[PDB]
Amino acid sequence: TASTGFAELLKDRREQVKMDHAALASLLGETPETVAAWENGEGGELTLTQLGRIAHVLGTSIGALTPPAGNDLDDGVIIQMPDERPILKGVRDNVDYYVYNCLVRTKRAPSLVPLVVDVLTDNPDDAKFNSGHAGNEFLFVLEGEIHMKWGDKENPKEALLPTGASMFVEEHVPHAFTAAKGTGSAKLIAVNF
Amino acid sequence: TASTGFAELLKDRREQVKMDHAALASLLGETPETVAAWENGEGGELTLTQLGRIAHVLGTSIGALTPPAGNDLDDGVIIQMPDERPILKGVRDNVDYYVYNCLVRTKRAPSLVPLVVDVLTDNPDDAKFNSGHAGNEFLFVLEGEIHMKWGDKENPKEALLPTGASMFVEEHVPHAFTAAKGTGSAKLIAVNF
Amino acid sequence: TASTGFAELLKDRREQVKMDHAALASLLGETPETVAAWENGEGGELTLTQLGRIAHVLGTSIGALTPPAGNDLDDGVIIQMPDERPILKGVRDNVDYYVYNCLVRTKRAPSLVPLVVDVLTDNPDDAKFNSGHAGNEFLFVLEGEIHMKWGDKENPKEALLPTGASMFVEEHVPHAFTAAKGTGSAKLIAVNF
Amino acid sequence: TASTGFAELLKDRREQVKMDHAALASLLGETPETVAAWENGEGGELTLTQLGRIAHVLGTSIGALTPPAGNDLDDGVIIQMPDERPILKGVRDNVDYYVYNCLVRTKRAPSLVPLVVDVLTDNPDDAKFNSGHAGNEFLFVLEGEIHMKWGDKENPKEALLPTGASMFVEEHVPHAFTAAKGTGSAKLIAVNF
Ligand SMILES: C[C@H](O)CP(=O)(O)O
Ligand SMILES: C[C@H](O)CP(=O)(O)O
Ligand SMILES: C[C@H](O)CP(=O)(O)O
Ligand SMILES: C[C@H](O)CP(=O)(O)O
Ligand SMILES: [Fe+2]
Ligand SMILES: [Fe+2]
Ligand SMILES: [Fe+2]
Ligand SMILES: [Fe+2]
Repeated sequence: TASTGFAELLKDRREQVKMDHAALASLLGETPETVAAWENGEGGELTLTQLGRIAHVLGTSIGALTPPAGNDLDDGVIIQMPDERPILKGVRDNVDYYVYNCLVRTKRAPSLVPLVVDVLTDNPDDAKFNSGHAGNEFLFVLEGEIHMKWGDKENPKEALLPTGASMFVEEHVPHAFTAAKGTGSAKLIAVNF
Repeated sequence: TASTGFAELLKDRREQVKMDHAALASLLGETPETVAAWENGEGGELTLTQLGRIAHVLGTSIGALTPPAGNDLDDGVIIQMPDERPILKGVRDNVDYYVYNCLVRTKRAPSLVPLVVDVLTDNPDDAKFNSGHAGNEFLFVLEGEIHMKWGDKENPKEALLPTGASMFVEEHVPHAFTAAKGTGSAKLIAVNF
Repeated sequence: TASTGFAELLKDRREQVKMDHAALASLLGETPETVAAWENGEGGELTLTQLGRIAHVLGTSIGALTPPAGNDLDDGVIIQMPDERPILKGVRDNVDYYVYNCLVRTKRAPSLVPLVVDVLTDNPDDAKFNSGHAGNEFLFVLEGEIHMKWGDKENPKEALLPTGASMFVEEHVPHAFTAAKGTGSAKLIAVNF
Repeated sequence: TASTGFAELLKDRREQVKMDHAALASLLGETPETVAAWENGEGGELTLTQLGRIAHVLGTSIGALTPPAGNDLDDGVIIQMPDERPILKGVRDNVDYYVYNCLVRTKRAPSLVPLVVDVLTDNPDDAKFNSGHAGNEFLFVLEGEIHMKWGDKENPKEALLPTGASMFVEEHVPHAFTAAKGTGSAKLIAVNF
C-alpha cells in the first residue's frame, strides 16, 4: 500500500515540523482539503515530481515519506528452486562474458543480490573490467579455475583461484574475471550485500 | 532532478539486480522503450502507485529509488532570523495550549526540528498528553517554571523545572507541559532530533 | 594500534563534552598528568573495567572510544585458498551434526561469515535446532538434498531443497538442516552478513 | 558488567565465527581454560592492548565486543537543574574567549552535547577559529548579538545574528563567534548532535 504508507508518513512529518493542513497546502499551492485527502491514501495519483516538491517543503526526502519495501518472508524465509532462477546473458561489446543465474532475493534486505555466475571467456587479456559497484561482494569459485584481476584497469593485481577459493571485494573496487587461459570456462558464486 | 535522481537510481538498481530494459519492462507490463525513457529523465509523471510496483519488481523500496533531500546549505551552514519563523498555535481539547515558533531546519538533517514553545496554560491538572513521538527531544526552560509530566497518562511522573533547567526525553515517551500552577506562562526550547 | 586509537578518541570525546584533563581526572579519581598521559597512547595497560568507567564518565561507550577493527584488504581484496580454510567439528549432544569449512573473512566487514557447511546426519527427526542468530543468512544447497526446517522447534515449517536451491533466513529465526532421509549427507554454502 | 557484557559478546562472536575455547585460546596463545573464564565474567583485568589482539583474532573490533553505554534514564527521561551544570572556561590564545555551561546529557545519546555558551569577546578581528568538529550543531542566540564567522580562516563568511537567531552548522565546518563589535558580550545555546 504505497498510498497508505505515504498517507501515514506525510501525516507524521507534517505534525513533526508543526504544520496544519493549511500551512502545508499553501507552501504547495494546493487546498487544505487536498492535503487532508492525501492523508487518506487518496494521493496515489501524485507524480514523482510532486512527491519531490512535497518532500522539499517538508524539508525531508521522498524516501522518508514512502513506506518500507514490504515483507515477503514465509515466516522468516524465502526459497528459490533451481529451475525458477532468472537468467541474464551479459555481453561486453557483444562478447558473451558472463551468464547470471540469479538466486533468491528479498525485500527485507534488497542490498542482497546472490548470483551463480558462469564465466564464459577464458582470455585473461580479453578480460573486460567493471568500474566497481556499491556494496561489498563475496565470491566463491564453484567450478573450474577463475583468473581474477582487480584494481586499476591499466595495471591491476591478480591471482588465479583454484576451485574452492573464496574472495571478498570491497565496495566500489573494480574487478573482472575469466577462466585460466585455455581452461575454457569456470563458475563462481557472487554475493552482493 | 526529482526525476534525474530517479533516473540514475533506477539504472543503478536495474543493473544491480542483473536485468535489462527488455526484462524489466516485462514484469511491469510496459514498453521496453518506456523503461529506457524513465532511465533518461522522463519519469517525472509517474504516479505514486506506479512507483510502488516498480520498486517492488526490483524488490526494493521507493526510497531506495528516489534521491536524497537536496543540500540547502551555504557552505555547510544556514541561518534563520527571528521575524522569519513559522508560527503555529496549538490546540488540545480546544485550548490555547502551546504556540510553536519554528526555528531553523536543514534538508541535510531531516530529523532536526528546533522549536521555541510558548506554554500558555498554567493548570497542570488540565494538561493534555500527546501519545509520545519518534526521535529524542532535548528541552531547555527559556523562562518561567515548566510544570512537566511524563510516563503513563493516569499515574505519571512529575517534575518542576525552573528557568534554565535542561532535559532530555527519549523517543516514544509520552509527555505534557504547562507553566507551574499559577505562574501564568512559561517558555522553553524544544529540540527534536 | 589500540592505544593510539584510544589516545586520539579519548581526546576528541573529552573536548567534545567540554572537559580539561583536570575535570576528567577528578571524576575518575586520577591525576591530570595521568589523563594527559593516556592521550599519548600510554593507556595500553588500562583494564576492561577501567575503560568501562572512563566511558561512563564521558557518557559514551568503550566502542566509541576504541578504534575500528582495522584494515586487511589487499588493495581492496582478500583471498583464501581452499586448503587453508579453518575446520570446526560441530556436535549437538556429541552428535556430529555439521562441519565448518570457514571461508574468507575481513575486518572491513566482520558481520560477514562465509561457510561451506557439511551436513553430516540425515535423520530429519533427529534434526537439532538453533535458536536463530543475529544477522541474516544466505544459503545455497551445494551437494545432495538438504531437508530444511525453520520456525518453532515444536512445529516448524519445512521444505526439502534440491541441489541448486537458494534460501534466505532472516536474523533471529530458528533453523536446522540434515539431508533427505536416507540420502546420507549433503552440503550447502552459508553466508551470514 | 563492563565484563558481563564482554562475556556474552565474546561468547556471541566466538560462536558466530565458528570456533571453540580450544581453538580461540590457540591464536591468542592462552589457556583453553583461560578463555572459558573470560566468557564467564573474569575478563575484568584484561588490558587495552590485550583486548586489541582478541578482537583482531576474531576479526572484529573492541567496540563490537564491549557492551553499549548503559541506560541512565528515569522512565525514558532525565533532568538537569541550573546550579548543577559543569562549568568550563575556555581559552584560545590565552584569551577569556568562551565559558561553557554544560547542559543535560544521556548515555542513550552519546552524541547529544547541549551547551549554554557565554561569549566573552566582542572583537571579531581577534576571533579564533576552531578547526571545525564532528557532528552537526544547532545554535540559538540566547541574548545579545552574535558576530559569527565560518568557512576559510583567511577569507571567511560572516553573519551577524541578533538575539533569537537560530542557526545550523554542518559537521566538520570550521567556525568562530564573538559578540558583535562593541556590544560587550553575547550568549547562545549550542546543541551538538
Ligand atoms: C563477478 C563479478 O563480480 C560479477 P560483476 O560485478 O562484474 O557484474
Ligand atoms: C514541548 C513539547 O515537548 C512539544 P510537543 O511534543 O507537545 O509537540
Ligand atoms: C546452516 C546453518 O545455518 C548453520 P547454523 O547457523 O545452524 O550454525
Ligand atoms: C559555539 C561554538 O559553536 C562552540 P565551539 O565549537 O567553539 O566548541
Ligand atoms: Fe562484482
Ligand atoms: Fe515533545
Ligand atoms: Fe544459521
Ligand atoms: Fe561549534
